[PDB]
Amino acid sequence: SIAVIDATVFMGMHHSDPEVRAQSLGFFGAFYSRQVMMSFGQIGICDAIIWKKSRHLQDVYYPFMDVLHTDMDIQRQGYCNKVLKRACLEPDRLSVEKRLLVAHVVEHQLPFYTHDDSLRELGLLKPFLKTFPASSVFPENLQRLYEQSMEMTIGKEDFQHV
Amino acid sequence: MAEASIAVIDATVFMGMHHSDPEVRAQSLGFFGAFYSRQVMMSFGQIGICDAIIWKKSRHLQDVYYPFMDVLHTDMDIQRQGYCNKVLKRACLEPDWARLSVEKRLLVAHVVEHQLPFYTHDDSLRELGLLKPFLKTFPASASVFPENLQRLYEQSMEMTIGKEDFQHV
Repeated sequence: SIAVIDATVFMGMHHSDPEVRAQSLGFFGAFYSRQVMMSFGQIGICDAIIWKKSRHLQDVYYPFMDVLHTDMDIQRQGYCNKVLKRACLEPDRLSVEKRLLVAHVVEHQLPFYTHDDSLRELGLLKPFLKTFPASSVFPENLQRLYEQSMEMTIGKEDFQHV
Repeated sequence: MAEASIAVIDATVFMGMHHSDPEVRAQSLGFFGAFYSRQVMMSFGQIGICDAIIWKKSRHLQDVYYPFMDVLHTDMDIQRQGYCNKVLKRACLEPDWARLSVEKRLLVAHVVEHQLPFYTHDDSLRELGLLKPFLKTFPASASVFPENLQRLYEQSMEMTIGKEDFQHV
């Protein structure tokens, strides 16, 4: 079953917390040769965070994000009807994107990776939450791009206000 | 400045700026020319659809395209947000949108719930009776950007978008 990630995993590669960054980088080192799913919404959240940064920071960061999405088999899709119906029957607290994301993970019983504390606490998600696998983690040129992009820093405040 | 009737666009309007059809392209450019200094709303999902389309293009085409998109999103006040709980509930209850994707259902629910002016090239949306009271005529068709962004746009025009690019995504 294909692994699901959200924007906190993707942007976590640039987190100011070294442990969060190590976890995100460990996931991508282990899954770069494999398949991963991100929703359209999770992709937009990433951009909405980045487009508020300086022109210089966007310029050094996006080449890394772009080559990663191109060279890695990241499956970018929307939610299906069954998932929408499940989200509306949920009782809650959580934004709409998060409810759809939870619905998608549960409906398809997919392994799920996330740094989002508001999702890691959810009993409904704990049978699908996976432990993050455990430096130089990409093919070399992507690694060069990542290094240049590390000027860009991501923190918990980025996700609160997007 | 915040507007009560903020204009809502979708990916077909944004990507329409690079449509292979010159007519569609002139209309989309006409839109961004008219709204460059105003508020416009795009959902996280519509933003993701634009990227999903582009990341299937060649490395070279992405590289000449994205500088235009990123500078536009930076310098224009495009309001990037998710949907609210009332919009989700409406998208589930609407029993006659089973033919549309989840994202389309949410987007139409957003427009209808908040009664917003909606711009789209998506024929599957323009026939929805509930949507017709909110569909807007595109401003007069189009150089519409400041000089630097204009140059980025012309470099980006090596990248062409097709009607079919919105089918696969």
